[PDB]
Amino acid sequence: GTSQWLRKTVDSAAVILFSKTTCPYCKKVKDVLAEAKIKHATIELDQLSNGSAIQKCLASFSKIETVPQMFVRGKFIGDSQTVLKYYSNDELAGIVNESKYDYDLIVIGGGSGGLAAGKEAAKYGAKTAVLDYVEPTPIGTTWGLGGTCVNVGCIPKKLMHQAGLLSHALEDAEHFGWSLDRSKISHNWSTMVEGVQSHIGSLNWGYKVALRDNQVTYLNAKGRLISPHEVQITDKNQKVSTITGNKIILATGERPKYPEIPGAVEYGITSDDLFSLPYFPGKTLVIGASYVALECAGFLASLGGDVTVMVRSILLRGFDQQMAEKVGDYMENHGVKFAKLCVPDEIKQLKVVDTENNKPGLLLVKGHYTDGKKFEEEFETVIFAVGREPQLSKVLCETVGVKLDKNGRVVCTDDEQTTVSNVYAIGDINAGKPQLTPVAIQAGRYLARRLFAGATELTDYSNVATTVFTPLEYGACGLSEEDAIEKYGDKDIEVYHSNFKPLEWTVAHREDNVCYMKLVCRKSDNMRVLGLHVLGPNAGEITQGYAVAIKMGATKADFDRTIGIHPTCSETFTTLHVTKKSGVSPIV
Amino acid sequence: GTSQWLRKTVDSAAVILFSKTTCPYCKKVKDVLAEAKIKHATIELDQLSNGSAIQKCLASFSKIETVPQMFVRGKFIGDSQTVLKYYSNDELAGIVNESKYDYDLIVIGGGSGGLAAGKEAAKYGAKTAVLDYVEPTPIGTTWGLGGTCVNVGCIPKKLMHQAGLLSHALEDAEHFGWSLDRSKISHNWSTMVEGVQSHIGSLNWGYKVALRDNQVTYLNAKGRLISPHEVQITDKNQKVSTITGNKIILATGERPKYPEIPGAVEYGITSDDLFSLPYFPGKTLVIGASYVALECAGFLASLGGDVTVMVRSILLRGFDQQMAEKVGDYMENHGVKFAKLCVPDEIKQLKVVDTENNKPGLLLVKGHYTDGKKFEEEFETVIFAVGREPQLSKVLCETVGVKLDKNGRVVCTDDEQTTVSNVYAIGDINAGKPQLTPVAIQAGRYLARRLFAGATELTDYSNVATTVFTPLEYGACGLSEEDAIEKYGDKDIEVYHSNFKPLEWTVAHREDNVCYMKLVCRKSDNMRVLGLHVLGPNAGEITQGYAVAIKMGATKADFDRTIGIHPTCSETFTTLHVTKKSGVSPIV
Ligand SMILES: Cc1cc2nc3c(=O)[nH]c(=O)nc-3n(C[C@H](O)[C@H](O)[C@H](O)COP(=O)(O)OP(=O)(O)OC[C@H]3O[C@@H](n4cnc5c(N)ncnc54)[C@H](O)[C@@H]3O)c2cc1C
Ligand SMILES: Cc1cc2nc3c(=O)[nH]c(=O)nc-3n(C[C@H](O)[C@H](O)[C@H](O)COP(=O)(O)OP(=O)(O)OC[C@H]3O[C@@H](n4cnc5c(N)ncnc54)[C@H](O)[C@@H]3O)c2cc1C
Ligand SMILES: C=C1C(=O)C=Cc2ccccc21
Ligand SMILES: C=C1C(=O)C=Cc2ccccc21
Repeated sequence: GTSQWLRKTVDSAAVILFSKTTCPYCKKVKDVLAEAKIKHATIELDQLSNGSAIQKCLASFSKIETVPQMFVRGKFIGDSQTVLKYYSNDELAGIVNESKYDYDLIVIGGGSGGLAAGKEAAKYGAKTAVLDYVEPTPIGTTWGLGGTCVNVGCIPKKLMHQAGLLSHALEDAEHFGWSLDRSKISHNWSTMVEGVQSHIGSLNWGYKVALRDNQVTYLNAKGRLISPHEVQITDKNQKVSTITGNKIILATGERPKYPEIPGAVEYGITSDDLFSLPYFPGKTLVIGASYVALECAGFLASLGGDVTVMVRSILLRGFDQQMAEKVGDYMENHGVKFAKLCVPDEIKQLKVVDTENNKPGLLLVKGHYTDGKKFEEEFETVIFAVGREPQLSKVLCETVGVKLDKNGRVVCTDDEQTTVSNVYAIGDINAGKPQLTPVAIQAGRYLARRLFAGATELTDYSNVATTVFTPLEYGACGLSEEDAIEKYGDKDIEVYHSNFKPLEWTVAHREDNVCYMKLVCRKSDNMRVLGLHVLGPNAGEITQGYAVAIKMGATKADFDRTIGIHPTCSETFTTLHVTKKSGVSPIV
Repeated sequence: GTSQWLRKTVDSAAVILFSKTTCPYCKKVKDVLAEAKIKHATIELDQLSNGSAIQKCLASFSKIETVPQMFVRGKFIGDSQTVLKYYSNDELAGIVNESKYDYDLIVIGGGSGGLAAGKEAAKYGAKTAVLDYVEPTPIGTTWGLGGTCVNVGCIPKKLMHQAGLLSHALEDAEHFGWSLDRSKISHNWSTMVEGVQSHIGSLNWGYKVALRDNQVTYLNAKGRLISPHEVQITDKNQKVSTITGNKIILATGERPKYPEIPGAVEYGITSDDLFSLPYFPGKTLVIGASYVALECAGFLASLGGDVTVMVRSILLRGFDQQMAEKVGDYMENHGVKFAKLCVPDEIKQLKVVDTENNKPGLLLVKGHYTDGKKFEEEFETVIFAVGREPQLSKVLCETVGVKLDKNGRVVCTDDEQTTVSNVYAIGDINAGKPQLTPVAIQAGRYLARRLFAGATELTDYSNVATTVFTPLEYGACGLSEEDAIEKYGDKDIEVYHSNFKPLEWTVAHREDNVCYMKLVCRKSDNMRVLGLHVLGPNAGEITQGYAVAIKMGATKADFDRTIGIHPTCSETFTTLHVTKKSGVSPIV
């Protein structure tokens, strides 16, 4: 048991020390490495149950049982003195620093997971290189380091959400007494895009800095794994070179799909273009139903745009459909038009995008409804959010044996290992895992600690909370109501729910009985909270805390004996009492 | 054991039925009471571990072991047939309805706890009366039903907070692209007060309705307990009468204190006056340091007022003082002036309040600093928030034996019982308990279930989360850092902390490294989270969820293995790693 673990650890760590807190010559060599600016992992045997056996099983590797014991890339490098003996004659640089390969770790893709993994690995001695490149969109849009979230995802998405929410803040401010000229307030897209792009620019550059500050080599180069330990890089000159690493982390993410219809690539855009668009989109058609589609339709409308969403079948497939319908219901009642049960057939261009005056072109979208009537309408902008797909054929010489699935994602063990044992996959390309930035970050950091500091903890992908940043936000943790009934049967499921009304909405004359929340519980398992769902303002702030309790096995009674904070939206979870089976109405 | 419990239950319940789910004639009599509009508690013996012994120990009271068994005010009223036998001849009204006293329950005081207790008791058959009266402030301010929170507390306080936050929303909106005329935006106090008063009016009346709809008798009358079961009421005619109840719940709350200096009662105001004030306060001096003082100084300043806070010694005594200083630091840097280590000696009137044009008067505040220099400054309004005190001498003929403490609050057992066994105390007047509306509500509801439906659960007063609604909010659950070190010693305490920055603040050019959060943990108890502290926007929404986990015994590792929601402020709790002992800086 313990020896399978120590075998992996010693082979994988680049620079690691085993030590004790209460023993001198442990303390003694740490300070010397410090002084020498040589980074390393450390395992305080005094602080593990296992430590007993390990310092003893350790002698299988060193012929030794003293602490300290220092290893480098799988090989014992000595005692108290043999290492001082290396600083001694100044030979502790080419010792800690030589490897079969150029790097302990090459990370391919510089997004949420890849930068997080790279950084944490460098923190324990790993010689690390991060590759990143951004294949432009069909119109030539590109961006800097940081990945989908930072550049064309949650970050700009949420800022434009915020700008949208300020619309309702400007409305609300009048009823709270502010002298406000709503007959003279407009929104300027270019000003907003420039502020958003300036904060993105500062994150692109904060990430370069951060890589430099942690002795990580950043390469603006496309990476192709040609063999388990070999990565071919092509740079901005199209110059081709080869580099070698012991561990490889694939973290290349996905890019938007287009539908295969005439004029879609040529005249439509995706989220990749939206957030740096020079010109206001104007009257916009969003094609799709993902949380991406509704988030974008949502703030465009709150920015005053004329917005339409084309929905092939249902909203937010994969999410609790009662909540999805409530989300959709709020947007329809606040400006968003929905062309329901409708697909596109062609996009025909009527006007070309004016680089001159930064104004959109004009498109004719032709489509058909399920009922056979034809869709034909003009839009200045058409945005596809019909899903996202990995681009790995462009990264994995399929000679190398990294097994992909149907959808092009990487088949992984529970510790992120691919079918090539030194190659791991994190983030959106890891088949079957939730596709979210914090997941990718915990995966990369936790994996980096297993590789290079002997950690054991795996990433827990279960009950990962989400929030959809539609005009009215929807946060969730755990199962939808339909999935809990599927798994356990209707009679084993109790659902407590309630409408509520933000105090902020009262003076502001917003809706009663629109915001809503519910706990899905297992009668047979002590009313274990299996899924939490909340529709209302600040739904992410609300939900996050409860994801800790749920991960701990919260039951209904745990919610009930917690005392609310007043006045908040979140406190309503601590007083829920109407059940669905009751028939009683959740209104307030 | 079980029999001590059933003895209390049968004596106390007004109308209660013992039953089984899977037995007919249980189901049989419920529907008949339903049809008869007679409310009652119900205890499904099939659903308790205890049920075994109880249906058997039940025969000590009825001479019976059948279900159903129905009692009224301590006395068995029969079987399947003896009750149908009472509906039968129409005598089931004066049976369920007669008592030694006019009421199963008189609640004295119609505030958060009292209305919640009254309502829940009526729901199980208790004949209930709620008394409420509002002694005017020294200037004659009064208000309707609902208590401190609804009328002159968290509700108006938080709405005026909101109006204050919209000030920064109007600022923020420009950087997010909105064409906004800040050289032409003012705030109108009277418009805001009127909106706030209109929502309060609708709550005053929603509460009257709710009492009427639950067959509760509401009396706008001052109540005085003259004997354990006798309450003297004086109405708006000063007509004096007497009423009797079996159980008495004292829920009369507190009223603001004034300092004993010339001109304070005559020319100053309290929070009781602030929220209905006809006129803008104008240049204002807030005397005090409570969360009340800072909340009010805070939104007045965000409303554009010239605001000064007079602080005798420290801010927010009783709260974590590192956080208190950060709260204070933010307000000082955003307009609030602090006259530190300063007390008032006299208020002299310079101008009388103009009922005519609704404009404040003018005051000269004379005071002295600790350093001996004299304070002397003009203010249009002066507000005292120097604490709050119960007024029970005006309610308890001290003949009756309800033991008060030093401060005038009621000494209670863990189940809210006073020293007179049928008389309970809830809310702010219950000595030693946190003084918060949701506490009072859970106390009253939970107590009502023990009295009248045989419930056993007590209210848990430990680890009750709070939020202070200063311009930058401060939420907390559990111990301050200083109290954890006092209780467990410095070397047993680890503190993880971090600065953070709302995404919303970036484009808006607000402060880096001002918002802040920390977990106070017990090294010796598995890094058990002993106190959580967060300074930032939406601090109540953030904190609430975590209070469930903490009540469940959350450790640091429970926080770490939870995955964040991105992008949120709250997610930063799931990635904390800098410790205080580390010396490393919490910045970002
Ligand atoms: C519009 C939108 C909104 C979103 N909002 C949220 C949200 O609010 N919250 C949330 O949690 N998640 C959100 N997501 C999801 C989130 O952005 C992703 O989960 C996250 O970016 C994925 O991280 P990753 O490490 O898997 O890859 P990415 O962050 O996509 O990074 C992969 C990187 O690798 C580069 N690359 C690709 N191929 C190569 C190659 N051969 N060589 C070198 N580099 C290469 C790519 O150009 C890119 O820089 C959003 C996504 C979208 C599209
Ligand atoms: C400015 C301010 C802001 C606050 N903000 C918050 C906040 O944000 N969150 C929070 O949780 N708490 C807050 N609090 C505290 C909260 O308002 C109280 O905890 C709560 O109102 C106390 O409830 P209670 O049932 O003890 O009494 P109260 O709500 O005070 O009600 C007592 C009632 O009894 C009446 N009464 C008194 N004597 C008699 C008598 N003899 N006969 C009949 N009726 C009588 C009183 O007039 C009053 O209506 C705030 C308090 C203040 C002052
Ligand atoms: C259920 C919906 C809804 O409520 C609002 C809009 C919508 C659009 C497309 C499909 C379904 C819906
Ligand atoms: C510690 C303080 C602070 O930071 C700001 C203001 C203040 C006022 C009175 C007492 C203390 C403080």
